[PDB]
Amino acid sequence: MKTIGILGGMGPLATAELFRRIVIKTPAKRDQEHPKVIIFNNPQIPDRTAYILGKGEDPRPQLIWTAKRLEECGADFIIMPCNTAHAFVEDIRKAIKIPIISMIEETAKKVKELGFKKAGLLATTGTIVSGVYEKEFSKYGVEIMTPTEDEQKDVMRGIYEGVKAGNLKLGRELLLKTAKILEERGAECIIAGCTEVSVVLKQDDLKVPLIDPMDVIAEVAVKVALEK
Amino acid sequence: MKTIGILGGMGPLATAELFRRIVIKTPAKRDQEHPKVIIFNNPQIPDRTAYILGKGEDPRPQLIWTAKRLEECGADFIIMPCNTAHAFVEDIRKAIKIPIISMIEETAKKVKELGFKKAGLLATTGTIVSGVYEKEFSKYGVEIMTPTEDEQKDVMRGIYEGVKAGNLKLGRELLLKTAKILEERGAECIIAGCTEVSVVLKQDDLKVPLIDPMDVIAEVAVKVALEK
Repeated sequence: MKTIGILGGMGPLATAELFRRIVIKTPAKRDQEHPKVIIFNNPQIPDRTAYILGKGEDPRPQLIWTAKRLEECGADFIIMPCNTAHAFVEDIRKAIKIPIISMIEETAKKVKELGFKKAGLLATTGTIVSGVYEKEFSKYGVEIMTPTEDEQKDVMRGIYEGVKAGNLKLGRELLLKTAKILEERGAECIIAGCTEVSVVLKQDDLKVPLIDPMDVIAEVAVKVALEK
Repeated sequence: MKTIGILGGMGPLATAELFRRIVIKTPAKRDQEHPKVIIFNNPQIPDRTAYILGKGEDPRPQLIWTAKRLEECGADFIIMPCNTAHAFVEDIRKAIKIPIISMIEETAKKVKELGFKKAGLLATTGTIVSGVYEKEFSKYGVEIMTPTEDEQKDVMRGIYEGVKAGNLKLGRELLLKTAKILEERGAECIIAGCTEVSVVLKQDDLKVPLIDPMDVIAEVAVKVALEK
């Protein structure tokens, strides 16, 4: 058995959703068969996007602090429910002894294993600018495709002012329209970069595989926790 | 600001749900305004009901061990997303230094504050046998009303063979029917003793207030974490 450590708070809601998915994706008939999970939800970690752009506070000190605390509290490995935070995965790795399993890298590995060569990405602008998906996917020979700047404004509006704001119709309209556009351009799979995307967008709305990075990391974490 | 500690794993899904509700009930303009939360999800704690009904080992030693680890990790106070575990709340409190806020007692306080004198309880048989709600509600002068033995079997079926199995139609059919029976017998409010109840039973379905203990403890935890 290995204890799953979750470095969260980026944001709180995404952290709670990752935890729920781990539980749902756990094969068990009784409580006692589920893996141990230690979550340190630290919302005070400075905004990742604001820093990426070059004007906000460095989020690495709090990120590293949280990683070290999880280790001290008993985690055997760490996962993070935040795309942009993975831009500092190497910084965090250098400060701790236990490993961090990357949600971005595991998704790239999965995409490669399924044979896809081109992937359409639906995510926040901060995520794209951070380049985390582009970096890891390229390492695995997979080409990333994103919407145009105008279309990206729609993705952002659909995710924030749409889903997150409680306006599902506006979110699904903006996000589904963009998903099919990427498919039209040759995307072999669609990457649901934010949980908000999986809410209003379902596999039944697309002709190509729909991949949710949070499901990928939750599945990897469960496997490692139960098989190691 | 105080760090909320959650002694979980009883069971994993309920722990994840308590966390989500804390986030949902937190007033904030940005992530950084949300309180820190440390969750020690330990599914290996011995079954509570089993010990209650006398066919299982004592869960206190490991409940206490988990609470101590949670305290060591950094929690300023502890809450537990499990009804039966509260049967041992005094044992846990005596063993640790930080406070434990009882979901059962805070619910009893809320019910009295709202002027109810009789409450219909929808929960597991184990919860009823433990008597935690009866003990606390009586302290605050509120009378508890539960289903008959046969109706209680329907409740257990609705929660387990229904909601937990993914069959919401069965879950709702059995739970709504029992809720209405309790209303007919004079229940001034319905206590949703399990998160499963809140999934298929909504306020609009009843002529009396639906009180969810998990929402109550979530609200208290947020208040205490951000107050004074």
